[PDB]
Amino acid sequence: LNPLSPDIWMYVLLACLGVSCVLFVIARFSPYEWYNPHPCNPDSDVVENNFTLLNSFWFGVGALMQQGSELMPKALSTRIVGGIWWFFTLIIISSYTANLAAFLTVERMESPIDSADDLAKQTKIEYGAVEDGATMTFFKKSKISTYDKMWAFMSSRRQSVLVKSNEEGIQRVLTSDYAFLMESTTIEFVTQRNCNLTQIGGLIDSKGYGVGTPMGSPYRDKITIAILQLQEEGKLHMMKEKWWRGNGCPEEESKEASALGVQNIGGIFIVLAAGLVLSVFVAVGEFLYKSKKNA
Amino acid sequence: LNPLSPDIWMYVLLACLGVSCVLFVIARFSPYEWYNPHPCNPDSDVVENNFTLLNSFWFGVGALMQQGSELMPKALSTRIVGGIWWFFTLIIISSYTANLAAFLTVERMESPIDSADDLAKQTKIEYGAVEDGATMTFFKKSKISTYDKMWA
Amino acid sequence: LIDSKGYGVGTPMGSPYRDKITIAILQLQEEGKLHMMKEKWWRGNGCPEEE
Amino acid sequence: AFLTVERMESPIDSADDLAKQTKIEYGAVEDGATMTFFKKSKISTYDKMWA
Ligand SMILES: *[C@@H]1O[C@H](CO)[C@@H](O[C@@H]2O[C@H](CO)[C@@H](O[C@@H]3O[C@H](CO)[C@@H](O)[C@H](O[C@@H]4O[C@H](CO)[C@@H](O)[C@H](O)[C@@H]4O)[C@@H]3O)[C@H](O)[C@H]2NC(C)=O)[C@H](O)[C@H]1NC(C)=O
Ligand SMILES: *[C@@H]1O[C@H](CO)[C@@H](O[C@@H]2O[C@H](CO)[C@@H](O)[C@H](O)[C@H]2NC(C)=O)[C@H](O)[C@H]1NC(C)=O
Ligand SMILES: O=S1(=O)NCN(C2CC2)c2ccc(F)cc21
Ligand SMILES: O=S1(=O)NCN(C2CC2)c2ccc(F)cc21
Ligand code: NA
Repeated sequence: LNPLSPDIWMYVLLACLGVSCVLFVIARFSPYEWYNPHPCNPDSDVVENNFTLLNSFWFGVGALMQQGSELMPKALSTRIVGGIWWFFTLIIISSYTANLAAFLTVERMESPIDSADDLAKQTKIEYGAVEDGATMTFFKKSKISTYDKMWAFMSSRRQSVLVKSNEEGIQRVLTSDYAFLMESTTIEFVTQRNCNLTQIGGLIDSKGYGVGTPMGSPYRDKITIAILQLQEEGKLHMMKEKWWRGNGCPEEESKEASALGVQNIGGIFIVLAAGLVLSVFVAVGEFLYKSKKNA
Repeated sequence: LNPLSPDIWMYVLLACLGVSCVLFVIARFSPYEWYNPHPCNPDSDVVENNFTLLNSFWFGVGALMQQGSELMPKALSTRIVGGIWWFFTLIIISSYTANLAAFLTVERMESPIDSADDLAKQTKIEYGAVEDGATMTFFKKSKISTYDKMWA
Repeated sequence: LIDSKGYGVGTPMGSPYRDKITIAILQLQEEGKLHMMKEKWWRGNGCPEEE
Repeated sequence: AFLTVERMESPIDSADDLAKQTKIEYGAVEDGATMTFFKKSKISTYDKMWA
């Protein structure tokens, strides 16, 4: 159902209903649509419009599914309606074929969550942090309204949402539906070498690792100049590029289309049987209408 | 056969033998489908169907290949089966064509390696060099960004 | 971010104030003052970018 | 084809995608620390931008 928006799925079906009603109207007072339904004998004065209310939906649906009814409109004005409804039908079906081939070769997979604000509402996706860590510390002392709601869940749930160590929580994202809160540059080491983990959102906190010196030392100042030497020359950046980068995993190259199984089309077998059961109820429905008419 | 899984090819063929055998039930059961074959002669007792057991197979097959047939059911409950089976068939064809246009637009878009940079990225391809040769000597002293990664 | 710089409160070389301000800025960080201050000043209008 | 090209393409989202497409005009402050960084840069994606 994806490659057409459900706006179009409704506007098609109203257009199938609307033109089928105009087919009923034009057929009546068009005199050339009143033919001779008795062809084997010349001039028996019987007259019939075969474009009834039932068959006009049968012409619109039979044309929408590209197969055509047995009606084949006959004068000029039901012919213009039928033909312009025909050229409507190709442009739809040749769009739905065209647009579906776009989805089957350019796959844009998008996550249900895109920031921590999306985690505030999705209770189906659970939170997670290391027990008694600085990440857990930040939400407990927080004041921002998102993080309060994010803490109030994680406070009022434990052993299902709170991990003991981050290596255990890596398994919990990997196994369960679990969104894990941890440090930033720990993630880019994990993400780079585990290519079905991703980093959604951005930096929540903003802190830094610093060279530890004892309380009062001359080595605090000289290292501070020396740290800015590696960064402005660029040596500080290239060390990051060699210790966090790993395999790389370029699955951005689109693979073969992974031939459609029951997880992909799927719902047509449901709507087929949904048409099968509904027709039997009408089959016993109009059977009582005839037995009452016969009685 | 490649753009669909073979489970689908079994299930479509079972839907052909299913929906045709359901419409044959509804054609004998619904009163409207029992019609007079002679508007040329307004008779009685010649009231018949055209949907036999072989004909109902022929409608499901003939609608499967998007060309229709010569049957075109008249009764409303038979027309509900004719409505959904047609919407069933456009989804199969326009997922056949779109997926067959996907195997042929991926395989044509891809290319074998023709540079070291295309060899730099794809870590599936195992490299190779002489242990202690001038080749791996060059990748020590190389300052090209595409080559120290190969040296990495 | 390509580069990674940082705005620092300027002190003359060897002031005793250089260390208190480092203890002063790092206090406001732990009670989240600056981020609300950043959101007080960079936020602006609605700016319909929802889009 | 119009719907498999337009879906396949994407706007720029990195400097490397900005490095290649010479249709997009760049921009920097004349005598700023930004263009100062692209002088001293040893990254292959940036001296080309400096080029
Ligand atoms: C494509 O992406 C999918 C995301 O929807 C992902 O689906 C997850 O699949 C994993 C397993 O493949 C599910 O995680 C566990 O499933 C195993 C199955 O044994 C269980 O460990 C566990 O279920 C329960 O846990 C008990 C032991 O852990 C077990 O004894 C119980 O009987 C019970 O089964 C987890 O459920 C995970 O739920 C899926 N995520 C979802 C549904 O969101 C796919 O793996 C991924 N495909 C590939 C190829 O990567
Ligand atoms: C991606 O996650 C999967 C879990 O589905 C990890 O295990 C792989 O599972 C798939 C499906 O059975 C198979 O390809 C192999 O069993 C596993 N693939 C391997 C070991 O490469 C997998 O380790 C994860 N891969 C990455 C790159 O993160
Ligand atoms: O703890 S710091 O040394 N000073 C406080 N912060 C600030 C967000 C301003 C940051 C931000 C990023 C860092 F890497 C370090 C620090
Ligand atoms: O001038 S610093 O205190 N040290 C140098 N850098 C680097 C992280 C490399 C940064 C980066 C962001 C800052 F806010 C401060 C600094
Ligand atoms: Na046709």
